[PDB]
Amino acid sequence: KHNMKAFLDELKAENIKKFLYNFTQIPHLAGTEQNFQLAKQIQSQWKEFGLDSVELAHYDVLLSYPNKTHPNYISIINEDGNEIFNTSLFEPPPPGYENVSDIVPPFSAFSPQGMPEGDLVYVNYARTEDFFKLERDMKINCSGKIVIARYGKVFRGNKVKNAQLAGAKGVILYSDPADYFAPGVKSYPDGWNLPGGGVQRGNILNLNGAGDPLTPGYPANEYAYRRGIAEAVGLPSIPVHPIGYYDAQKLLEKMGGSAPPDSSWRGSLKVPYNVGPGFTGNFSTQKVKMHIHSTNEVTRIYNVIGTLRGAVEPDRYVILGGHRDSWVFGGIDPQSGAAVVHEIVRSFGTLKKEGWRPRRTILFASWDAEEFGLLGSTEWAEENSRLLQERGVAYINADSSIEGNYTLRVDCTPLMYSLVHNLTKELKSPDEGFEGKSLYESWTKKSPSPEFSGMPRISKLGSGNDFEVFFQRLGIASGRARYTKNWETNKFSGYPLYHSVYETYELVEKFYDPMFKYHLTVAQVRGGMVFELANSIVLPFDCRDYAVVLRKYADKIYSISMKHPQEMKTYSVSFDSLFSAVKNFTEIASKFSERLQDFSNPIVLRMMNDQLMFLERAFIDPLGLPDRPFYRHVIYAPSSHNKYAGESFPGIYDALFDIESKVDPSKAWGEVKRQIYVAAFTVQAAAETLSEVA
Amino acid sequence: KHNMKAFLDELKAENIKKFLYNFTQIPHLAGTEQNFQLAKQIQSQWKEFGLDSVELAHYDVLLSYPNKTHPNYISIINEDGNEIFNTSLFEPPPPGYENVSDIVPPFSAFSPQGMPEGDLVYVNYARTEDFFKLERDMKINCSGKIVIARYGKVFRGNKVKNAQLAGAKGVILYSDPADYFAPGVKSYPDGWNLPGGGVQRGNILNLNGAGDPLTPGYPANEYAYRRGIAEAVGLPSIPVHPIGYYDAQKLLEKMGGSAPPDSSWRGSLKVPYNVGPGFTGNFSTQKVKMHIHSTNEVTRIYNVIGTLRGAVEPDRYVILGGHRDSWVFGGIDPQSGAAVVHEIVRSFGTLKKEGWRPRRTILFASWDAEEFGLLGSTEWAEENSRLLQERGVAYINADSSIEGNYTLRVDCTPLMYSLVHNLTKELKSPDEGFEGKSLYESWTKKSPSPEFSGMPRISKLGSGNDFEVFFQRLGIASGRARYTKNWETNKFSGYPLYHSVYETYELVEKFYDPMFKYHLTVAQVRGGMVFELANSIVLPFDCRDYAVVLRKYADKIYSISMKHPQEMKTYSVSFDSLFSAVKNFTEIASKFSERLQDFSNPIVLRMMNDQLMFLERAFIDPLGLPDRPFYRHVIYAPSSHNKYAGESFPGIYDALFDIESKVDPSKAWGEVKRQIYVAAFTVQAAAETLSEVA
Ligand SMILES: *[C@@H]1O[C@H](CO)[C@@H](O[C@@H]2O[C@H](CO)[C@@H](O[C@@H]3O[C@H](CO)[C@@H](O)[C@H](O[C@H]4O[C@H](CO)[C@@H](O)[C@H](O)[C@@H]4O)[C@@H]3O)[C@H](O)[C@H]2NC(C)=O)[C@H](O)[C@H]1NC(C)=O
Ligand SMILES: *[C@@H]1O[C@H](CO)[C@@H](O[C@@H]2O[C@H](CO)[C@@H](O[C@@H]3O[C@H](CO)[C@@H](O)[C@H](O[C@H]4O[C@H](CO)[C@@H](O)[C@H](O)[C@@H]4O)[C@@H]3O)[C@H](O)[C@H]2NC(C)=O)[C@H](O)[C@H]1NC(C)=O
Ligand SMILES: *[C@@H]1O[C@H](CO)[C@@H](O[C@@H]2O[C@H](CO)[C@@H](O[C@@H]3O[C@H](CO)[C@@H](O)[C@H](O)[C@@H]3O)[C@H](O)[C@H]2NC(C)=O)[C@H](O)[C@H]1NC(C)=O
Ligand SMILES: *[C@@H]1O[C@H](CO)[C@@H](O[C@@H]2O[C@H](CO)[C@@H](O[C@@H]3O[C@H](CO)[C@@H](O)[C@H](O)[C@@H]3O)[C@H](O)[C@H]2NC(C)=O)[C@H](O)[C@H]1NC(C)=O
Ligand SMILES: N[C@@H](CCC(=O)N[C@@H](COP(=O)(O)N[C@@H](CCC(=O)O)C(=O)O)C(=O)O)C(=O)O
Ligand SMILES: N[C@@H](CCC(=O)N[C@@H](COP(=O)(O)N[C@@H](CCC(=O)O)C(=O)O)C(=O)O)C(=O)O
Ligand SMILES: *[C@@H]1O[C@H](CO)[C@@H](O[C@@H]2O[C@H](CO)[C@@H](O)[C@H](O)[C@H]2NC(C)=O)[C@H](O)[C@H]1NC(C)=O
Ligand SMILES: *[C@@H]1O[C@H](CO)[C@@H](O[C@@H]2O[C@H](CO)[C@@H](O)[C@H](O)[C@H]2NC(C)=O)[C@H](O)[C@H]1NC(C)=O
Ligand SMILES: *[C@@H]1O[C@H](CO)[C@@H](O[C@@H]2O[C@H](CO)[C@@H](O)[C@H](O)[C@H]2NC(C)=O)[C@H](O)[C@H]1NC(C)=O
Ligand SMILES: *[C@@H]1O[C@H](CO)[C@@H](O[C@@H]2O[C@H](CO)[C@@H](O)[C@H](O)[C@H]2NC(C)=O)[C@H](O)[C@H]1NC(C)=O
Ligand SMILES: *[C@@H]1O[C@H](CO)[C@@H](O[C@@H]2O[C@H](CO)[C@@H](O)[C@H](O)[C@H]2NC(C)=O)[C@H](O)[C@H]1NC(C)=O
Ligand SMILES: *[C@@H]1O[C@H](CO)[C@@H](O[C@@H]2O[C@H](CO)[C@@H](O)[C@H](O)[C@H]2NC(C)=O)[C@H](O)[C@H]1NC(C)=O
Ligand SMILES: *[C@@H]1O[C@H](CO)[C@@H](O)[C@H](O)[C@H]1NC(C)=O
Ligand SMILES: *[C@@H]1O[C@H](CO)[C@@H](O)[C@H](O)[C@H]1NC(C)=O
Ligand SMILES: *[C@@H]1O[C@H](CO)[C@@H](O)[C@H](O)[C@H]1NC(C)=O
Ligand SMILES: *[C@@H]1O[C@H](CO)[C@@H](O)[C@H](O)[C@H]1NC(C)=O
Ligand SMILES: [Ca+2]
Ligand SMILES: [Ca+2]
Ligand SMILES: [Cl-]
Ligand SMILES: [Cl-]
Ligand SMILES: [Zn+2]
Ligand SMILES: [Zn+2]
Ligand SMILES: [Zn+2]
Ligand SMILES: [Zn+2]
Repeated sequence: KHNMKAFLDELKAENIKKFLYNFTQIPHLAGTEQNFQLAKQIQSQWKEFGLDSVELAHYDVLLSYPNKTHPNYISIINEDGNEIFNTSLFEPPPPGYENVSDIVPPFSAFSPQGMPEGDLVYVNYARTEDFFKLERDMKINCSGKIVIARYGKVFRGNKVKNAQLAGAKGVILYSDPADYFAPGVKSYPDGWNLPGGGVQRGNILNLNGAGDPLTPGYPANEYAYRRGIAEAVGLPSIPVHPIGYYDAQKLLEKMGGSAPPDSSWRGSLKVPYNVGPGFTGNFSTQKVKMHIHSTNEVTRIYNVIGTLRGAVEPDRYVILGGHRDSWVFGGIDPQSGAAVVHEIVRSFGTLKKEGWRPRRTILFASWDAEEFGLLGSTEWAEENSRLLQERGVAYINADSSIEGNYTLRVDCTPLMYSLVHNLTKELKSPDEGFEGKSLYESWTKKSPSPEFSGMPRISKLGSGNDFEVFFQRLGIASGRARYTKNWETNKFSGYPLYHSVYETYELVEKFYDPMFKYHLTVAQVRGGMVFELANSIVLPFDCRDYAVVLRKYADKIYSISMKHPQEMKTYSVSFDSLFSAVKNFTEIASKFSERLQDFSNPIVLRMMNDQLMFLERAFIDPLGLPDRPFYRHVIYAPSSHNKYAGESFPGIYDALFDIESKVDPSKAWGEVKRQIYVAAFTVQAAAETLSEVA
Repeated sequence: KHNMKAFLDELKAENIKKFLYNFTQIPHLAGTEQNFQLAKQIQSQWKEFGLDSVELAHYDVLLSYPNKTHPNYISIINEDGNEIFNTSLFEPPPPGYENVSDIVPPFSAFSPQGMPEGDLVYVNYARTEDFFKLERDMKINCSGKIVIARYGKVFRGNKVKNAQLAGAKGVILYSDPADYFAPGVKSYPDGWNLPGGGVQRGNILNLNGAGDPLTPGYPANEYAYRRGIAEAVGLPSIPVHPIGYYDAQKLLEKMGGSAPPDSSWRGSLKVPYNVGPGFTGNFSTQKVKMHIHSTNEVTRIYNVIGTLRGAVEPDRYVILGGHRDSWVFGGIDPQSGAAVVHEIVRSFGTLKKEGWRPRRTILFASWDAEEFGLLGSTEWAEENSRLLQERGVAYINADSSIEGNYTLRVDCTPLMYSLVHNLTKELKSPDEGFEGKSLYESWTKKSPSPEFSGMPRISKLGSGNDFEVFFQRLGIASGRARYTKNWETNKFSGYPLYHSVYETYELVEKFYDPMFKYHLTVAQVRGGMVFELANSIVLPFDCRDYAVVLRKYADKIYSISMKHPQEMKTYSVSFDSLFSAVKNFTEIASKFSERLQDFSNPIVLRMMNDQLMFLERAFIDPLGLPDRPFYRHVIYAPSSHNKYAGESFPGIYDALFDIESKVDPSKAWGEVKRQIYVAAFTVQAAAETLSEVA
């Protein structure tokens, strides 16, 4: 039989291992020859594996690279202008890789050039609330200062935006052992902790879903018109550079000015964590000087696009996509995910060679330039938006398969909750002490839902990965799954080696998943989800699960507004319409579910599958969210304070955020009411797509 | 048999006559009780006629009305401030209607209030080129002047925009007998010409597709958040009032300053048509004073929405819509169209009662507040945009069935050219001297295509009617047809009584269509088009017709750019990508047509019908056109200079328009190139929706 069980049994841990090894022997930085060579390899193998068609789709996008002959670094400089301390020019390479070429040195992609000098201010995680605390409570002014911030908690792009708006003239990012060094584990190569010389690479853009900075709206093809750099989307206006904790220590140890406001501001280094500005007493005339010479350059990138044509509905697309470009070796990010995709394609291809085809078309994608701002997936979606809008059933992401070895983590649209619960009940738990138990059981035990007993936690989608254009811009039901750490122990990284040279095949094989069983489990979840989305006669979406969460999010946003009862009275701010729309959605969804259970008629079916498919689509507002035209989903957007986190009813949330500080409360509360209207309308309009069609 | 012939034979001229009489005995001004009563009547009759469901959909939108107790008028005022001449407070009512209540006096809907005084400047038709001629060639400055303009040539809203941007402080619109009085025909009631006391009502908004001024983007429902008036879309900033030619004569006869620049500026009144500013010699101290006291008020409007559920594809909608509100009696505009819709519904209903149903769902609409800016159709489409976007096959408009008695006029998407040619070959010509000949023959003889021998003229869609939201905003294939005048004789109105109290049932019955045969022919064309769109197994769209016109429009825009060869060389402006995209569209469309001819498989069919349906949709850009976010179709938009006319490749056209006057040619030519890119991309993307889907 050709069924999901045949698909799943064909997946092998040993294949995933072989592929991960294959993909991580040299760096595959976006826009480099080696990543083009890997693209061509993946293309050839996917064809070998049996896909109907496998093409490269290329774009010429803005990327950023250090200058090979004019290295970036930071100094402490004395009154005479002698540089008395310099940060490192590279991470000491790991054992056996000390002769590997083309390791990009740590840098912040898209930093402008500059050599600003000044006094340091320490800003904790550089979150919105850290700057509130500095400026409002401590009366510390960041204007004209170089800010130093620890990585963690939020997307580093948001940190840089926040520092810019505080008037900083430069930003230094560092990894604090409080956040990147787990107690009682050794530094790489002897354990999975970040060494003092390790540094986290990463882009610092604020694209808000735009894709390539030069071509928002349109693919960056051969004849594209490009914005000038001064009009580019999302570029930071001040120099930024990342360093490890050995170097950070040397920068922080001399810090003077105000004490940290409380212990949530202290990391684990042996320094006071003084906020500054500037150094204590004897060193008060010393400054910090940055030297950034990176350049932005339009560079060719290559996605691999594989197609397995559907037997019955070839014009319905289920997409499995994840990126292939890495900062250095990408042992976890992304190749632990890409090796899984490779095995999934191989398995589907084995069935295809035996005469099977899925009901709907499956598209497989190896995205490029994800690390520079989701550029590959976003340009390809801009190119193909009309096909995706009208034909796209679902998008399943496939970045890092592991960030820990503790339990499953899934983030997806509510439309896939039921699919995920059912599939995980049919898979074996890989966990020690759950042998012979289902993945659902182990997951639910380790990561219980906060709302319901006997259910597992499933989170909303945030962003900072390649599902962003499919979900937040285009409104295609999207999901992701991976193995993760125990977030109950502490909220620190389950992979501190993230974006460092130490993130290697050996890291994975020695410390995370020596038997590749977590990778195999993740291949079964991602692969199984794609199998069911592509093969189930009725799309495996339960619209009733959206109704339950919509009520949750409405209760939540209402409770935020209710902190301001006087203003709600004064400006007649009512959530009645939103609750009414949510009630209607619940009633209509329930009736639709009954018809879906109760109808041999392929037009009714397809009509009903179209209503299922276009339901996520109905939450798209073509006017987008305020000043974020590429975030169009009215229920979910990336948090304006942290691109990685999702926010529910983002339009209302942002209108309410910090509202007591607005200088014109009438105007601010007007805008709250406007967003309530937009949300109520969109929920009601989505509900009505599920009514009888005539 | 239940076939198109049974549908068509059931339509009766005598029924259309009875319905027109019924709909035109009292005024049906938008937002008034009488128009609500007519809505309820139409709703009841449509149910009687056999529709499955007939509902009112209501909205609360900004409308505008004169003040009943503080009438609008214009004066000539002397040095002492004595008003020595006053324009009329009402049109003398026609025979037998001298006791009819609630005739709205002539006014310009949405004029602000004011009583500006000043010197007159005569600006011809107040077109873009008329203001160029005044300001650039004649050196006449309109700033602080009251402008007087003759109606004709362009939408009156554009005139007012142009006058505002010239710095006018008020606008007087008048009907010149050159444009509204055909030689050798008598004035109403003795012929169809405009009498000296007749006045053209009409809104003067510049909505650019927004719909209700207060709620752009969202339907104006019960909980809608409204903009404040100062942020409303499209309202004029200076007072405007319309007058007849008796009054115009009194205002123009004293005009001094410069002679008219040439004879294209002279109308037919016995006056010099001096441009001004101000009066000659003896009257140089006299001024013109406007008194406008109209008020804008949020008012309830009602669309009637009738549904005839499809037997096989109930989730595919073919819409027949036209408005019901009129300025006064609406003898032509809109009731000559609405009586036709009524008979069409009656006919479809007769078949339904005998057991027939169309394959796809047919929606019938009686739109309200069309005359105040397409408000009814636009709010309903904003409410239902997700259903329309994913399910809308075609929209057929049904305003005025006649504007002349000479030949057919059709404006539609190229996707319907073939349908229109085939249908009109199967209909009988109503024309004297073509008895026993087809409508195609008489039409093609009287209105030959400029490009092809033996084909009739079919024009592109402009705007200024209810298809605008369906076509230019949402991208649903749209068309319209009516009987028209001989545009070869002269380009003057074929109905000069437009929007005047004289536009009555008797006007139609006595002077246009005493046998109602032109109305019947138009019912057969509109009804037949709806029948075929709703019943043909394969959607009756020929994508190859789009390829032919795209090449025409590309040649055209290229020839406009080529007037500037030096700049094209300097800025490297190439149309290569646009022609390449048009070539690709032609090749792909041709291959698609072959498959469409060459495939018992309902999924292939429906897949192919979806490709046909979504083809018009593929020309939508979700970012819209520059500063016109509700005009999203990249091939067609209403002309920025004349809402009634369509413009092809509007984005490129507007970037090129008057480019030699731009102060920064580098920037202007950059923007031309950007629009070329957007157009090439969109054409290629549309083409790719017709490729094999996997
Ligand atoms: C959830 O679904 C329900 C349908 O079950 C839907 O209920 C609808 O609510 C609207 C808005 O409140 C109702 O609108 C009314 O319609 C009648 C005509 O049917 C009008 O006469 C009403 O207007 C009068 O009263 C107003 C309110 O006091 C006055 O402001 C106004 O000036 C008039 O005096 C009013 O417009 C509508 O009839 C129901 N539809 C039903 C019951 O079928 C509800 O809107 C949905 N929720 C959302 C958010 O869409
Ligand atoms: C109409 O359809 C045709 C398909 O029949 C389509 O042709 C495509 O044109 C593009 C853009 O010109 C071609 O792009 C090339 O692709 C190759 C790889 O296949 C690249 O090596 C090329 O880049 C090199 O050369 C460039 C041009 O001189 C340099 O600028 C560049 O730096 C590189 O050196 C180039 O990107 C594409 O291969 C064809 N596809 C085919 C033939 O299948 C055409 O684009 C369509 N028209 C529109 C408007 O879309
Ligand atoms: C996840 O698994 C659950 C449990 O199997 C699925 O729900 C079950 O779905 C079936 C098939 O539609 C339902 O059966 C129906 O029962 C009614 C009679 O009560 C009948 O009208 C139908 O003909 C049909 O037999 C079953 O009730 C339902 N069980 C529940 C809700 O407890 C669920 O659909 C799966 N989720 C997916 C596939 O996304
Ligand atoms: C308008 O009318 C014309 C003329 O009838 C329609 O074109 C005709 O459409 C038919 C049906 O598809 C074509 O027949 C096909 O012929 C080929 C063999 O050459 C064969 O492969 C098919 O099985 C089928 O019999 C016919 O060729 C075609 N005639 C033309 C183009 O001259 C046209 O489709 C109508 N337009 C509409 C309905 O929008
Ligand atoms: N362990 C790390 C975080 C690891 C993580 O959560 N990564 C994100 C982001 O993955 P990514 O690195 O592939 N995405 C890029 C680019 C994101 C963007 O530009 O939107 C990034 O975040 O730099 C994810 O897995 O989705 C830490 O604690 O700092
Ligand atoms: N005979 C007239 C023109 C008659 C005409 O072309 N009317 C247009 C506009 O029809 P309408 O009057 O129903 N549309 C309204 C509202 C249009 C708008 O607000 O976009 C208007 O033009 O005032 C059409 O039939 O589409 C004349 O020469 O001035
Ligand atoms: C990763 O695996 C691929 C596929 O087996 C290897 O590429 C092949 O290398 C052999 C021997 O050099 C060639 O003959 C083949 O033509 C290659 N095939 C393809 C499809 O490219 C590649 O060498 C492996 N890389 C590493 C680092 O082990
Ligand atoms: C990277 O830095 C190098 C080396 O400092 C730059 O090369 C210099 O550029 C100037 C003119 O711009 C020349 O006069 C120098 O002689 C060059 N120096 C050397 C050592 O080659 C180079 O411009 C930078 N590269 C990029 C891409 O910006
Ligand atoms: C940090 O790096 C800088 C730059 O390489 C060093 O300063 C340079 O030292 C050389 C050799 O002594 C001088 O000729 C250059 O003029 C200096 N450059 C600058 C920009 O000052 C500095 O010595 C290093 N400091 C430490 C402690 O290693
Ligand atoms: C237009 O026609 C309608 C429909 O026949 C007339 O309305 C009807 O009037 C009769 C007699 O007054 C009533 O008993 C019916 O209840 C009405 N029917 C409906 C559906 O409204 C209307 O009177 C006619 N109007 C004019 C001006 O002739
Ligand atoms: C229309 O005009 C009337 C009549 O001139 C306005 O009514 C007057 O309003 C003022 C205060 O605004 C009163 O003190 C006067 O006594 C009213 N005069 C009369 C004769 O009633 C009225 O405001 C206007 N209507 C609208 C809707 O604007
Ligand atoms: C034009 O209309 C105005 C306004 O009605 C007339 O001027 C008014 O005349 C009355 C009665 O004589 C005066 O008491 C008012 O004060 C005047 N109003 C204004 C605004 O001036 C005027 O007589 C009319 N002119 C003609 C030629 O009919
Ligand atoms: C911060 O610093 C600069 C002085 O260099 C000043 O212009 C700016 O307004 C200051 N802001 C506050 C809030 O003190
Ligand atoms: C793997 O699992 C063990 C057992 O809980 C744990 O102690 C170890 O830290 C895990 N490895 C990683 C990288 O999390
Ligand atoms: C037109 O008139 C006013 C003078 O009242 C002036 O301010 C404006 O700039 C003038 N424009 C031109 C082009 O002369
Ligand atoms: C009706 O047709 C006749 C014959 O051409 C023409 O003379 C007359 O002007 C037409 N009526 C109208 C209103 O156009
Ligand atoms: Ca782009
Ligand atoms: Ca609206
Ligand atoms: Cl992922
Ligand atoms: Cl029409
Ligand atoms: Zn990464
Ligand atoms: Zn990644
Ligand atoms: Zn009209
Ligand atoms: Zn009309």
